[PDB]
Amino acid sequence: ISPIFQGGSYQLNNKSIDISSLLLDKLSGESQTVVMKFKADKPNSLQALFGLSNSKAGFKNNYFSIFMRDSGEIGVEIRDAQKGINYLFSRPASLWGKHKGQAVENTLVFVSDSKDKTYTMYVNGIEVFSETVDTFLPISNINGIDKATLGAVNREGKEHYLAKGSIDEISLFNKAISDQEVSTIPLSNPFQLIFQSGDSTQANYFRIPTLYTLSSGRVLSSIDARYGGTHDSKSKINIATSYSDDNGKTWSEPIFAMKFNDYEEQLVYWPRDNKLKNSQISGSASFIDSSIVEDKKSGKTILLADVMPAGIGNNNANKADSGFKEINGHYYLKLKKNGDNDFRYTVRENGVVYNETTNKPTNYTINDKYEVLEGGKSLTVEQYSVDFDSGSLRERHNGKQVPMNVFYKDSLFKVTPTNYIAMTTSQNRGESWEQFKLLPPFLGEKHNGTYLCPGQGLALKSSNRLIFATYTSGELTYLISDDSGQTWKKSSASIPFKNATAEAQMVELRDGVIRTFFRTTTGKIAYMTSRDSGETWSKVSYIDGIQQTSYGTQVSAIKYSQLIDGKEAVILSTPNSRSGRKGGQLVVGLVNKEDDSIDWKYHYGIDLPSYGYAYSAITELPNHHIGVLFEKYDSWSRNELHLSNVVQYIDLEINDLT
Repeated sequence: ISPIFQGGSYQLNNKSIDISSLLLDKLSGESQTVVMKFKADKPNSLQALFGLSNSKAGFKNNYFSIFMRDSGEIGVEIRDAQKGINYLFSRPASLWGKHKGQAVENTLVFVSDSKDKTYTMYVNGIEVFSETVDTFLPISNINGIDKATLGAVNREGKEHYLAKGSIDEISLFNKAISDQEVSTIPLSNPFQLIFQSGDSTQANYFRIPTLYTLSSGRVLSSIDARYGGTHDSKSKINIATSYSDDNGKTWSEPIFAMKFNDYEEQLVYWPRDNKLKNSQISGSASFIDSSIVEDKKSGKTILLADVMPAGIGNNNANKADSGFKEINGHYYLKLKKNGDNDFRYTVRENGVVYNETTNKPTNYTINDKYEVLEGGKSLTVEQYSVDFDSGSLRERHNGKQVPMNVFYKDSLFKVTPTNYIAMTTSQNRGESWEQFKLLPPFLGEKHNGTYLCPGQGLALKSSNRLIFATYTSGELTYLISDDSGQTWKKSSASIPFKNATAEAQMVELRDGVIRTFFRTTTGKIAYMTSRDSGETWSKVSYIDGIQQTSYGTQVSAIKYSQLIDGKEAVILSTPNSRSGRKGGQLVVGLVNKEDDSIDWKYHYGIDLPSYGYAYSAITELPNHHIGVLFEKYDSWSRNELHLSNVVQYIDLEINDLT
């Protein structure tokens, strides 16, 4: 179909543009599509890009609009007072503002489909909403429409929602164009997607990105594939990975690094309304918060993540139990059998389930997948699926049998309901992953697992030492392995915070000198230093010059391989805002060789101060560019839950930052 209207290079400077003569008599039929390429790097708080309205006195509620907010939210209003219809559809965090010093051309496609009674919005090739209604209102059939407007809506002769921005191209069609046709519209995106809705994971949500450049030049990414909306555990969440062999230009179809199968892998549109948005999958085991490192000795890639048994998360995990029993200097996973009111069993060498009351072994064994065997035969459980067909969340058996796992709700033998850390390895740089193993407890029998710091582990340059940061109440607990992750020890470092979410990432400033940057509850990023390869740790200092909220946000950090201004450089990635998870920046610091102090000299704004930026991953690509994979939304805001395709990847050069 040809457009009935096409126009371009409109400048919106707080003054609307009338296109009524050009457009209104071209409108026909009850289905329409609007395609609009626009820039808005200095938006007003609330502004309309396009309006169709009845401008006459007494008809102020008869209009259609496409609007945005300076938070990056996009939406439409479709209103007719005589028909008794007032629709408002929107989604937060749907826009880009600037990239590399230049306003981004956003490509918006809005489809108004009378036959399917559905309104669908795409921005930058991402479907941000699709809503079906019982009573359809064609945007062309609003009673008394007499104005078509760019950069405002004319209501009763006055300009409402005045815009600052530009519309480089706008087209309208008297047809609801198909999803196929939409996908052929050229985009001008500053970002790409690695993980996305409808991919191999079948998770509709993604959180907690990581990146790591392997010695072969392959760039590996891990992520939480989150199924029950964006909620932290308790939920259903798997850990997925993808890699790039061309410096981040293209990425492999994702595979799982860690997965559970007690619940179906379902792509679900999680409700965003206030009544149901806290709906949470409550019977599923999950993984959460992954971290990756490469081992020089074995050549293996190592991935760690937290593990949550069925229905467990931070909120309800037993704080005073590691889930292990010490039996002469060795720790064994405890198990509770169906019917018991105590944990009367342990898992021993070769997976033999032992009875503790009698110190007898049983006829049960645990395989390498943590699955229950009886007499060597696989036991099974029935899988669950979730649905909202009743109008609220239901989790119901689905007729499919899967192997019985000790982390499952329905298992004959069940682990302690607390958090664990697991490890898996890959011998083919992310093409496949081994079955995970649990790490032992590090803080004793009666302390829950520490929490893994997401992102990267650290492989020291001059040895085979591997370090993963974790945190718990009152300290960072570094996990150290010198034998390819076969065995681990802890190195504890006190921090002046009780129950902080002290997410920490490390850089090696020089040989054996590690600086750890971490989240706090003070509004400043903190740091500490080791000069003995992680054995001992300095007191805590704070960075002034970067602001975080009271609750804080993960910070990612790398040591750049090249000198900047003749100095060694560290790059940090974090929101810079005392108010919310927004105003993303890369901050380049130069190391003072005399004392290892860091002068934070350059700040690069990843997008507008008001646009969302939360957890992030950064890596130096093999070509010395910087790859950034990040949550482009406010992941703390209870208004921005359950958004799809907000974890996004960009490529930057040092020259862009400085």
